[PDB]
Amino acid sequence: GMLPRLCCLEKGPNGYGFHLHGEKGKLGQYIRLVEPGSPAEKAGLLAGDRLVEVNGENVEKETHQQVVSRIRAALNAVRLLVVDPEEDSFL
Ligand SMILES: [Cl-]
Ligand SMILES: [Cl-]
Repeated sequence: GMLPRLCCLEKGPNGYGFHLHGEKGKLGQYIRLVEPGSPAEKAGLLAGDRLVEVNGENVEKETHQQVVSRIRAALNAVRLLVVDPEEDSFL
């Protein structure tokens, strides 16, 4: 609706099933390569999505390493708050 899409994935045997990546100069992390049939795909993630929060914490301006660390440390699940970058901007 109005709220950013919230994607709640349960960690599977083969991880979550998606890549995360930044872009030189333009800080920020983005979903990339979502595997068919994975938690990521089941939870609604889409390559192209920008990652705003991981488990209720703002990671919009955090390094690639910080964000991956956070995602990786959670135990069973991660809630990923994403927006479509063509429709959302931070000010
Ligand atoms: Cl991709
Ligand atoms: Cl959005």
